[PDB]
Amino acid sequence: ELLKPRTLADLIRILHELFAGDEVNVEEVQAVLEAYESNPAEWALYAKFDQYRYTRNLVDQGNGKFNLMILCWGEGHGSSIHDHTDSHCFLKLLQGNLKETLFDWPDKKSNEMIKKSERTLRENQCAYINDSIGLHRVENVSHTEPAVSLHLFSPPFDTCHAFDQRTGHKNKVTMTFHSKFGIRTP
Ligand SMILES: N[C@@H](CCS)C(=O)O
Ligand SMILES: [Fe+3]
Repeated sequence: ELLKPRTLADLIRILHELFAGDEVNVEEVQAVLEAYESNPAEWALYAKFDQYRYTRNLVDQGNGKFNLMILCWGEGHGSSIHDHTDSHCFLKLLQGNLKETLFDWPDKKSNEMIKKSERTLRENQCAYINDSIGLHRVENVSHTEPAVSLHLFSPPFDTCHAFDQRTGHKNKVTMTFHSKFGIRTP
């Protein structure tokens, strides 16, 4: 029985319930993530920016089955084209806008990766992806507004691949946390 999260803290408790079992109900998780109305005061602690690239800020370690983090995107900051390591990825906008560009898994042959589609995620919207769906790139294309997003991954993962848009070639990346629980972690 899914209720509206009243606050970020509330959202986290609900996520522990949802992941209390071995199976994820994706539409339910996406629904509750969406239902949370972004309140900048609730997550300001986690919203730590870097001048040159986007940052990953851990919010909750989950119950072994997931974790939850906040990503902060300066003007013009974006990601690589990437996968999600056989895990669920949920992404919700907390501030600003992000452009999400979808790509298919590349064939063996070296080829331009052509955009399958793109969309603009606006404040409070929650997107979902997993490897069965495809790959994506996420970008703050604004010249004037920073962006902030909330990401839920299940199971947790700290590695993934980046794909070269010219060739489809992948490289394994290890991701780092800019902060954990509000604390900068160099
Ligand atoms: N999964 C990547 C990009 C956002 S979905 C990350 O953790 O930085
Ligand atoms: Fe992603």
